[PDB]
This record gives sequence, C-alpha cells and structure tokens, in this order.
Amino acid sequence: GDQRFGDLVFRQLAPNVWQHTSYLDMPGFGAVASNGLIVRDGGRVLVVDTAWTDDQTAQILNWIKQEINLPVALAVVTHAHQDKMGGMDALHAAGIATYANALSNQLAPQEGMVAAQHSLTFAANGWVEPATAPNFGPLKVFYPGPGHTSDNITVGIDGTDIAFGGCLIKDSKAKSLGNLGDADTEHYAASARAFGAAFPKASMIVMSHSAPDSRAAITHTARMADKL
Ligand SMILES: O=c1c(O)c(-c2cc(O)c(O)c(O)c2)oc2cc(O)cc(O)c12
Ligand SMILES: [Zn+2]
Repeated sequence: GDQRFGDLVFRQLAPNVWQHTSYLDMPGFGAVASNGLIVRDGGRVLVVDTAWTDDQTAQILNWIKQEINLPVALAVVTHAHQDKMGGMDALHAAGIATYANALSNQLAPQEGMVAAQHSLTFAANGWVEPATAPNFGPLKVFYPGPGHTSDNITVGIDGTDIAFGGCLIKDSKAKSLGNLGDADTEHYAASARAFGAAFPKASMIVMSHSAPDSRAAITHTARMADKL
C-alpha cells in the first residue's frame, strides 16, 4: 500500500488514483504529514495540491514520470497555505497549468505563497463555473464555504466514489479540527455537511492530514464543528 519514494510516500487508492504524502520537519514538533491526490485521465495526469516544498513537489513529478510516465495537464490546489500550496513554483517551472480558488489567489501573496495562473469562480450553490474549470475531466470542484479557511475547496473524482476533503474534513478518530487560526467557528459545521451533500455517492473521503476514511469522517468532523 505505502511506497517510500525519496522523502515522500505514495499509496494507490484506485486504479487511476494515487495518494501522495508530504512531510515537513518542524523543530520541536516533528514531521507534519500532508496528503494529496494524483489522478490519471487516460493519457494525461491530474494532480491535486502540492507538497510542503517545491523540492518535494518536484519529487512527485519524478514519481509520476516513473510509474505513470504520462504528462501532467493541470494541477488544482485546495487553499492558500503552505500545507497545500508549498510547491507552486515547481508546477510553473514544469509548465503545468495551476488552478485555484479566486480567493486563494488573492490570499496567496498575503500568506506568502505563489498565486496560481488561473482562478476558479463558484456559484451560490458552491459549484465551480464550468467556464473557469475547463478540461478538468473527472476533477469536480466544489466550494462548501468557510471552514478551515475562507477559500478552502473540495475536489471530487467523477467516475469513482472518491472525494477529497482537503484539510477541512478530518477522520472519524480525530480529536481536534486541526488548525483553527484561519478557521471559521460558525460555518465550519455547515461547510463540512455541505461536502457530504455535494458528494453523497463518495464512500472514500480523502483528507490531507489522515488516511482515506469512510463517510463517518464527515459526520465526525461535523459533530466536532457543531461544538464550536
Ligand atoms: O494544515 C495545517 C496544519 O494541519 C498544521 C498543523 C500544525 C500543528 O502543530 C498541528 O498539531 C496540527 O494538527 C496541524 O499546520 C498548519 C499551519 C499553517 O500555517 C497552515 C495550515 O494549513 C496548517
Ligand atoms: Zn492550509
């Protein structure tokens, strides 16, 4: 299941869906694990989120060119943070089209992260406009609302029952909601539940700080956010 490649770990979730794990060394804390997704669409590769650093992000591309040997069409990130947008330069240097939430690109310079080349707009229902998200294929982007951040988005993999909750949704064994610094203590539960309503056929909920859990993770996250 878990393959150690360089300094990252890769785990196959589905025939064309792989999960990558980035690690950050924090002096006095340890190694922070951040999960991501790699989806193969026929002859092209699609990546969700980057690593903690451009270096680690490039290592992912090396793995892609090794096991998949296919070119990456575009990359979509969840929110403007170093835990997901730490390798934006690597994507640009490789000539990969970066797509992110319109707000994420605005918060990027503030947080000190490189803004994406394209911006995604979302309707009142939370669904991304097809115009801003062209040739995405199975990458279905949905914006639940203010949760971990005000720009956090979720990505579902069409054709499968796999949904990426980013750093918003936590596992059913989580004790905390993770980072509550830039988080919202009012719409957190609503946003978490919105994700479950958006992708009801998704049985595999992949997060960025834990392994892919069942739909129980969504309910657990919602229950934890209900106490805010
Ligand atoms: O996603 C993040 C995250 O999980 C943590 C984190 C740090 C800890 O020390 C923990 O104990 C923990 O559970 C999470 O760092 C972060 C710091 C940021 O500036 C932004 C983030 O998005 C994260
Ligand atoms: Zn973040």
